[PDB]
Amino acid sequence: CSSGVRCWATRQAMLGQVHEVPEGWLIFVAEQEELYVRVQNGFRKVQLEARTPLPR
Amino acid sequence: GCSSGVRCWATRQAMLGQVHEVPEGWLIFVAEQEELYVRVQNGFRKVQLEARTP
Amino acid sequence: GCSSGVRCWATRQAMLGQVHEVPEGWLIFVAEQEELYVRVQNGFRKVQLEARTPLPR
Repeated sequence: CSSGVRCWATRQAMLGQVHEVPEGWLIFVAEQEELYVRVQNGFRKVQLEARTPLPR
Repeated sequence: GCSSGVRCWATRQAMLGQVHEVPEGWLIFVAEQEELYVRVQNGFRKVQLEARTP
Repeated sequence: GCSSGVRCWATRQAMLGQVHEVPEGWLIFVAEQEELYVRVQNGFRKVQLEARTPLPR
């Protein structure tokens, strides 16, 4: 398999295409600034610390 | 001028047979275990993931 | 409708010198302290990583 990172502005525009995304791809949604990984039969949210202006 | 990416393998043993050739800074996905790692110098950092969402 | 990716730097100082050219939604790896961030608008969200191990743990 192959992989990469796909991006969407809104949770809506994304969930309209999450079906299209192959397993092992990462998914970013700007609305909530969240990151997911596509797995078999679902998706798993990556745990992120809160936004900061500095790389902490 | 450094770009990496995400690489995926179906099983952990398939990944281990090829990971010597993965540079530091790449992400590694192992599908069978649904595990995601950052490849670092001679090692791995596991990414913390939440439970599967349908 | 966009695509991103993963960019890497050896040091945090070199990364910050370039981060204005990194769009929101890209991932940033820094070899200094082996950190991984999601680039967000004018900032960062640090990925939660477990401590490095020699074997995928």
